[PDB]
Amino acid sequence: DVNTLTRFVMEEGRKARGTGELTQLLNSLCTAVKAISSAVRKAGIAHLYGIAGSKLDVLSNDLVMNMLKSSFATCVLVSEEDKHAIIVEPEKRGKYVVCFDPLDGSSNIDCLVSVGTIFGIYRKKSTDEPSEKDALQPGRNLVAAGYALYGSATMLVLAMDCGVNCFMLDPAIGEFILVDKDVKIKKKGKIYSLNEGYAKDFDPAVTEYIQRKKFPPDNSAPYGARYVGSMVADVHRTLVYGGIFLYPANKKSPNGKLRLLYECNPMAYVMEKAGGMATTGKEAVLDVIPTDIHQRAPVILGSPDDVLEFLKVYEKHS
Amino acid sequence: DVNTLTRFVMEEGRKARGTGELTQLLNSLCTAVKAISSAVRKAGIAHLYGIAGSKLDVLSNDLVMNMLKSSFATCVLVSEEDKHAIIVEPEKRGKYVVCFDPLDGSSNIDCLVSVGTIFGIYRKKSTDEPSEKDALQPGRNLVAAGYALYGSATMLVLAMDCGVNCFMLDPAIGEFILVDKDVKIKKKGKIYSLNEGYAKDFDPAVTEYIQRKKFPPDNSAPYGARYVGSMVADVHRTLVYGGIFLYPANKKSPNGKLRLLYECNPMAYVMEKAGGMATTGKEAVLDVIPTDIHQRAPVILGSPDDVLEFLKVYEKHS
Amino acid sequence: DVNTLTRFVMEEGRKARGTGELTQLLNSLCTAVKAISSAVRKAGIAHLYGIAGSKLDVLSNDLVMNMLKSSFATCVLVSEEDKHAIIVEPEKRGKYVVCFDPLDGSSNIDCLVSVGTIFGIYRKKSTDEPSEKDALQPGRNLVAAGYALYGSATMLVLAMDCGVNCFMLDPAIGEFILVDKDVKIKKKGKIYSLNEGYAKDFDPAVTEYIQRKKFPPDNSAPYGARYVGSMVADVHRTLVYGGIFLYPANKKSPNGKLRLLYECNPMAYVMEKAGGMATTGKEAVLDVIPTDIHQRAPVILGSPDDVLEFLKVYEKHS
Amino acid sequence: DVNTLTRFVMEEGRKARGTGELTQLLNSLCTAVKAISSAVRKAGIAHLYGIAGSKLDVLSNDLVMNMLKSSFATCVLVSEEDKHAIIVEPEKRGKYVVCFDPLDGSSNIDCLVSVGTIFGIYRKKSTDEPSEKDALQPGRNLVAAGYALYGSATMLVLAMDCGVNCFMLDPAIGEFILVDKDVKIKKKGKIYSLNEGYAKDFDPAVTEYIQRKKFPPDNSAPYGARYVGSMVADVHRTLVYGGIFLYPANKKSPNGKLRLLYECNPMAYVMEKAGGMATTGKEAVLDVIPTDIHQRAPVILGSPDDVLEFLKVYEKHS
Ligand SMILES: COc1cc(-c2ccc(OC)nc2)c2oc(NS(=O)(=O)c3cc(Cl)ccc3Cl)nc2c1
Ligand SMILES: COc1cc(-c2ccc(OC)nc2)c2oc(NS(=O)(=O)c3cc(Cl)ccc3Cl)nc2c1
Ligand SMILES: COc1cc(-c2ccc(OC)nc2)c2oc(NS(=O)(=O)c3cc(Cl)ccc3Cl)nc2c1
Ligand SMILES: COc1cc(-c2ccc(OC)nc2)c2oc(NS(=O)(=O)c3cc(Cl)ccc3Cl)nc2c1
Repeated sequence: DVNTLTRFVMEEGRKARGTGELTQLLNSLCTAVKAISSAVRKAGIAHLYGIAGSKLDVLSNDLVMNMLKSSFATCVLVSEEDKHAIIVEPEKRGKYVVCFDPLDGSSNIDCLVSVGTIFGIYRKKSTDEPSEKDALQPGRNLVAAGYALYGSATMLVLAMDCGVNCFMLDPAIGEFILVDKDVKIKKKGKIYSLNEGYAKDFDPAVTEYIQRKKFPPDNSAPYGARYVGSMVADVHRTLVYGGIFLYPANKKSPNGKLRLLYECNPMAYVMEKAGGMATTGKEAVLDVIPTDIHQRAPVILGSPDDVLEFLKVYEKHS
Repeated sequence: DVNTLTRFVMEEGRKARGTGELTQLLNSLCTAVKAISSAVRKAGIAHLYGIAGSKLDVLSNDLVMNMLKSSFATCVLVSEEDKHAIIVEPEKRGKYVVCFDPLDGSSNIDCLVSVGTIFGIYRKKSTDEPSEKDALQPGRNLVAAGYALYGSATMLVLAMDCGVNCFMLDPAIGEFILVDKDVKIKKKGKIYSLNEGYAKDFDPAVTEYIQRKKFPPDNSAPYGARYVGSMVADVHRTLVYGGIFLYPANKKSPNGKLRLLYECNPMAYVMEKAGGMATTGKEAVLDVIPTDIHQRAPVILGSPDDVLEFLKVYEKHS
Repeated sequence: DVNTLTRFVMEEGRKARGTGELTQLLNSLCTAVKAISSAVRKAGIAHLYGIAGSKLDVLSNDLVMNMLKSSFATCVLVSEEDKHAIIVEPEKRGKYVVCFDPLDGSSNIDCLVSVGTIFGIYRKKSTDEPSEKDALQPGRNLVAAGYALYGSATMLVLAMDCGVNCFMLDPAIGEFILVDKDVKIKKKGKIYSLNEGYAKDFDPAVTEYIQRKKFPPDNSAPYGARYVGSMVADVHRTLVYGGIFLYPANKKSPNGKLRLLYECNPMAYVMEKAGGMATTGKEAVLDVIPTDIHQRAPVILGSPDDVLEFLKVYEKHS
Repeated sequence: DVNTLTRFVMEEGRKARGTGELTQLLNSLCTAVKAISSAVRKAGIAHLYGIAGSKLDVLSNDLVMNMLKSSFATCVLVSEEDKHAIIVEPEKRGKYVVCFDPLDGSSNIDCLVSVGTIFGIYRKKSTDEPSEKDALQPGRNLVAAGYALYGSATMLVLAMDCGVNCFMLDPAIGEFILVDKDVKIKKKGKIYSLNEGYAKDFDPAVTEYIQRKKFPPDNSAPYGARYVGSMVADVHRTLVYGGIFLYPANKKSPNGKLRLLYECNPMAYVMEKAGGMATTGKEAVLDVIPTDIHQRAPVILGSPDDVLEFLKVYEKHS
């Protein structure tokens, strides 16, 4: 049969027999994502350019922020665009905390590079008056996670207890159509993605691991390399074709470059649910316990075999 | 004021007081790109997944192929998807030879990677019955050229005698708005783009040049690295952000992998018009004379300072 | 705050605490309407005219039909396009019966006149295997009714226990936006609607009533006249501006022309929910008991005052 | 083959070999209609309802007004929305005068009724400073005229010296696809269109005519009655299905309700270029010399045979 994000979600709801909040939460995220998408493809740019006579980062955040509060199922929201965690008014409070990057990669949206949105959904654990504390939970506590990629087409990838599901947006009818049910990442891929410009600053294990793909020790064929620069773009390619995505610590700080709460955990969750791995070299991303909401983390994720190899080598130099 | 692609071309047309063929030619190509873009963003994908009850490479090709023959401005079309050159029917012949790649990067559209259309437009030179011999001209003969980028937004870059112009597609009204008049490229960028997988097969000049970006001799900051794997994308970022794009010759062949007529020349011609550089290592891309319509050619292009720098290193190993 | 059909429907579900079926049903319904609208506005008409090189009544029905079956919330469906009731396969059965008119007004879609979709939702009462017998319920047993109007813009009017609501489709984000809460009709309007072509065949009661409009007895001001030809459009105009719509019996037969199950029952129901009136002249449309699923029925709906005037002039002739 | 509005016009302009102005005039107008159409189908209504967190007549006027000015082909512009005629700056002056109704039927856009843009293009005769005077020309002097219809689908009808042509707007690729070449209207139809709420004030000549439609003298079949209440729609129907449209003089004034400059003339011009007829009862609409740019005129247009019958009756009462 044919299936859509709303139908897929609704059903999962029924089976689950819950409160309905998550179904309502996820749905708002959905409307937001499309609204966002509408703007990213330059909806009515003509109007701004005087067709009638007379920032996208911020708008994206307002959409998401506003659609969630209206959901009535949120209490604490964190966004790569806000200094502190936004605390939802008493009248519209729910039981879920949402951590998200409204439009990741925006900085490079000038060259029409693929940009995306990332979201992670937790269930508030404590009974205290909401605060940012409710957002400092380990990726391992995620209820649902996913991202929307505004590429050649707009795709939304949702990961839940069941597994990962890929929906494509039919812009003609504003509907997310299921085009990939219960995904599973290749055991081993042949493409590695990482900014090799930071080479002079890599640790020796990352340096060796790279050498290992350029010049396979077992004289196998060398891996291919791709690096969009946009996390969602790169991570999604790694899910589809398999492979390995790296953004390890270096000179910036052994604390890594990507954010834990709304970039790392979310993807790790999706990766792990698809059957891959997502580590920091020292432990599992999802096992890492947040301290501050914009806290960074090193990330290595992709096909199981690849991540394990990296770790094999990481142990070597440890 | 506010201008569109059509209006833009129309005023240039009145200025030069020509026949109007090129104007029509460009318009057809324009509607062709709008068609392609609708397809790429998955317009009516729901009707393909049973909403009513019951390739993107060929679809795009048919679109360009049809559109152009309909304009009455062409006589010889050369496409990446077609083996031989299509010789237009005698009732729809014009005085223009068009070479193009309807959908580049098409081989990786699975991961929703950006894709683009590339096109070069020549003026049939001889008076002989139209044959593929008519597409065997050097890029320096180009009359107009450019590409379409189906990324986050849909942009069309048109390079002609006058300059390089960027037009954004307001999907809401299917119209191309000028957003960047007479574009020029930085003198020196800070990003290098090539596939570092083939490292085992890079020729030393390319190997050493890459070493210097990672470990700059003058201890300056190292360049950043990016590689989408789609020519339109990478080349467009190079134009917008400045920098250097590499696809040199090695083992595959002393000729590189990209094809001369519908990939290099157009891209090399846009660069040069934007005041940039495009070389094969031994000569300017626009100066190489074609032997066959599918002829391959090595390419290195981008900011002058960076292209010159590479050429300095290339010279060191010759 | 802002609200959409989906969010409005989900919170109604949460109030009522039910199985969730009717929610998926409306939702399934909502999707079909966006797709029908998409096609009605001629989505990709370019392609059928050869832009690439080489029915609406049917499609509308196919969509609705296929989306409803997929909801898992229906057991028997009735369409003005199918002669026998359709019994949903056992694997997709729900507890609801849906009688609808995919695209009413179609015949005249050649002139681009407005058109629409009418739908009525009944709950199954008996336990006998589903048959068209479960579709012969008086309009008075409707659980939910509604219609979509593909006019200058696309609107969806949903009527339920709680009353009437209007939603506008935002084509850019594929979302239905609530723009009129708990709609109530005027007590008295200034427009009468009917095809004055069948004048030579009007029964006296109707010929007198029309006189009363063109030459008001109390010498008040004459009512205006409007007849689109598309019921959905007429009735909607009536509901919004107030007045009286008439499609009474005559030579054709003391049954009128319109269908009771999927044309009159839904409008009449929406009307009585808006505080208006809808009679056949002998009784109330909703009180009429069906014998055949394609049974015709006389209709007069609109502002309470205007409708009562008819009934008074109707009694003067009985 | 396949053709677009822009291709059509460019081919007409190349044939004739004019100055090119008319060609830009047309495409500028085309662009406005696409924009209007977008706003009419409620492009981004979601935003104004707070999906982000925080007049259609006027806008339509600003789009046409600006696009025409920005064309460099006009000198005098008459609009229903402006009291005086707008005299184009001396820098953007062209040799054409354009009258138009930015969005006829807007007063009723509440019920979602069909609406449309009407336009007429006169060439400026004199060498005098452009003024309101230059728009005072007889329909007989039109150069191009047409109208956009925002019904169930958006179509633009263009009538010129060569004939009448209908273009269907394919909202997916943002282009107008020619779907009806050299249109011609039925010699006779079966639908009469007029507001019968004014029966009380009709003159006898018109009352008798309406009588012969309900009770045909040659006991033929009665004509159908259709009145949408929006000129563009009642006229487009007449043009597509044949029949006759009436808006004769009444109590309002022996001059009628419709405006001659931007409502009657255009319509009148299409009817005649399509075989039809347009009269004020006393003379061909296209032969009336205007005194004021907002001058009104009685109109009866449609199929020849139908209009002549009216004219036969009209004389019987003169
Ligand atoms: C189709 O509409 C419905 C009906 C029911 C529902 C729940 C209980 C019940 O009583 C037995 N009857 C209906 C729902 O419960 C829920 N619970 S929930 O928290 O939103 C949820 C959503 C998802 Cl993606 C996955 C798991 C869960 Cl846990 N959604 C529903 C949607
Ligand atoms: C309004 O659109 C017009 C009017 C005229 C045109 C040409 C001569 C003329 O004689 C007075 N009057 C008008 C055009 O000529 C041309 N010539 S052309 O070959 O297509 C052309 C297109 C471009 Cl991108 C740039 C230069 C030239 Cl060379 N396009 C026209 C478009
Ligand atoms: C998607 O959100 C939800 C949650 C619940 C639901 C029901 C019980 C419960 O236990 C606390 N928690 C949630 C629903 O029940 C229903 N019942 S229902 O039959 O579909 C329905 C839909 C509408 Cl338009 C109006 C009344 C009713 Cl009767 N829809 C739900 C949607
Ligand atoms: C799109 O390309 C072209 C080329 C030429 C054009 C004109 C003269 C010329 O000299 C040989 N070469 C080219 C045009 O002239 C015109 N003249 S015009 O006034 O705009 C016009 C437009 C239409 Cl709808 C119909 C008749 C006329 Cl009269 N449009 C052109 C468009």
